[PDB]
Amino acid sequence: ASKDPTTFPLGCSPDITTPKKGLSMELYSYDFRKKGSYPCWDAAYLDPNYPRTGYKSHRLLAKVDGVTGNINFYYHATKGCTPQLGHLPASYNYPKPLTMTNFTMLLYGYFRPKVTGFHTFTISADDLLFVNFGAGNAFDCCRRDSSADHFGNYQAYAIWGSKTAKDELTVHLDAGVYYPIRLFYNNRDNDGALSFTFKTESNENTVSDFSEYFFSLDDTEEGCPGLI
Ligand SMILES: OC[C@H]1O[C@@H](O[C@@H]2[C@@H](O)[C@@H](O)O[C@H](CO)[C@H]2O)[C@H](O)[C@@H](O)[C@H]1O
Ligand SMILES: [Ca+2]
Repeated sequence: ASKDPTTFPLGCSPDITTPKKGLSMELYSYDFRKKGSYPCWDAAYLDPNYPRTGYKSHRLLAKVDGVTGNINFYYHATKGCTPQLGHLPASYNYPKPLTMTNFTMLLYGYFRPKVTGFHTFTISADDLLFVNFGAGNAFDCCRRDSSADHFGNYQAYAIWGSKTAKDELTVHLDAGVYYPIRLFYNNRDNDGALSFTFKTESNENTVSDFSEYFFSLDDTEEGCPGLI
């Protein structure tokens, strides 16, 4: 598993144990700066090591399993520079309020395609969504705990305030293979939004519901490298 982003990512072949539905999620706090700061929001989220080590210094809010379905959301704040409560969609399996104006979220697991061929994932975010995809690039097959912090350059990323807060990733995938995926999200202030969808060459359907696509696999002693 090379770490570089590629159009032909490497996947994984789990053994006997049934993959579990959904991704894992970790939620962390992301404070504003002190009252009166200009701007009110902290730019820590754009430190190059924020998605790797920096987020870990912040308060851990939750770690949940089973995140699947439609993971898209749009949180409307009533004003900026203010921590405001909200809720993630039911898909996130987290039924507590959080400061939806200002938080960090990590999702990881595997993407299992239904078709063999080119997939184009489209992402957008307010404020930030960084995507790694493929063995090595995201993490190693059934060896996530050992490789989790060694993800490579992003396959796709979106940052609000850029020319477009939108990006795409086009990758050729094999049906029924399990591809490591890592989604890293932040809201710095005010509204928050995440959109993650895809299309394939097989038809003109847009997938927004990942119920049959996102899975979690236990790490194993020997890992589970792609056998196809
Ligand atoms: O529009 C979403 C965007 O809002 C940002 O807050 C903005 C701020 O950048 C500036 O334009 O002022 C307005 C109102 O005073 C405020 O909406 C926020 O920092 C971003 O993260 C986005 O949510
Ligand atoms: Ca925002």
